Amino acid sequence: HMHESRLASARLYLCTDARRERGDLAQFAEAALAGGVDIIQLRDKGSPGELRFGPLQARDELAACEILADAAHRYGALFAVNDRADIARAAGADVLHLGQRDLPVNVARQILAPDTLIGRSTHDPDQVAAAAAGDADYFCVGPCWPTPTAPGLGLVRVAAELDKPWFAIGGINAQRLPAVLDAGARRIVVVRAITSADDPRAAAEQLRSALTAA
Amino acid sequence: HMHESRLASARLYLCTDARRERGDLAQFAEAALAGGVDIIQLRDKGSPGELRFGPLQARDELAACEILADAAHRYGALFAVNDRADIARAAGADVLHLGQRDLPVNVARQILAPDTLIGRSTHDPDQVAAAAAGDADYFCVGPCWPTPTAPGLGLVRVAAELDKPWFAIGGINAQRLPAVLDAGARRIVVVRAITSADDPRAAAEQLRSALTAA
Repeated sequence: HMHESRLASARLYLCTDARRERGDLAQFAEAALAGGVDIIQLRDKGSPGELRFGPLQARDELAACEILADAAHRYGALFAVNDRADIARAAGADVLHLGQRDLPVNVARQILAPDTLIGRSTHDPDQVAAAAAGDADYFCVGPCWPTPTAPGLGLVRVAAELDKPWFAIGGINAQRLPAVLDAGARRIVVVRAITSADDPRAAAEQLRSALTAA
Repeated sequence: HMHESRLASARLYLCTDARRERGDLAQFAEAALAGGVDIIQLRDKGSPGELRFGPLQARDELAACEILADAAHRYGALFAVNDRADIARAAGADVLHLGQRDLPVNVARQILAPDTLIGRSTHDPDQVAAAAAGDADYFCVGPCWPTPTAPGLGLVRVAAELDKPWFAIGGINAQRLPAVLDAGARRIVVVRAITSADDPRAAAEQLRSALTAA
């Protein structure tokens, strides 16, 4: 109900790992949410923590979800969980984000409370089309910039010219944001731009200032 | 309904990774099930595949579940999925196995079809007690033998002297089985004993012969 409304206006999306190697998850989320983050997603896959201790177990993941879910709600933000529909339901997440290789949307809709929102990752023009017409509540478009693991801004353009909310994602930061807005994107998902900042709050405020400034 | 009955008599339990680096999952499961395996569980965590390609994504996991679920059912065996209640429901698994650090049982019982069975891993006398008295349909006891990641046979003994089915687990093979039976165990979960055998079928038949021979 209210989630669609909050999502509809969200412009700054953040994905963060559990930060198990730093132990400052709670404080880090405070800083970032106080900085303007509208939606925050727990996505530990490929994190330094996963590299040092291995994949996140459910118990620990639930613990991190409660921290993130509580902070998000105290700031009027949305809390999203990646791939696991069982964790999402146990944690009462506002959003379940499903990439192309994660659980099938229709399967997730069977487990999740009816009001939970679903997001999808898209990487080519066909997925973008399928997402815009699909069941999804929102979708991401990218990676805009290459990573050791890339559609580029051309796909952002395809999304801009087709009303479901969609976000631009992939190596986005302050310096590259002008190009992202140029390609027609009005919402963005960021990671390292805030995740590895010396001052998450400031980093976030800076990004949100440029965002609303369009 | 029928699952409790099949579980009640099961003596040979097998845990196998998706075998992504070998691509012989289907044939491997055939051999093992034709060899007497009563229950087969997909548990990819810490596998060579996870080390080379990373954690198993949901889509791929579901693909492996369908292979294993079909083979198990063709042989009258049970098919179990580890930790993910969402994957279990999507795959129609007969069993969801939950270790101590995985999803909470009560959470899983909310997602799973009512007839799905739940198993639990136990590692000390208190967990064994909690499992024997708990909601669980069965539980495992171990690791009996150390691994680079150990309760030993002393815990198997605690389980034997208290009726819920329980399995002995942890570095079990042909040579060590006599000790396991000595400690009072009547059911076992094996991994490498069959998983890395040159002839899974024969390896399995051999283990089941000693098992029933008690």
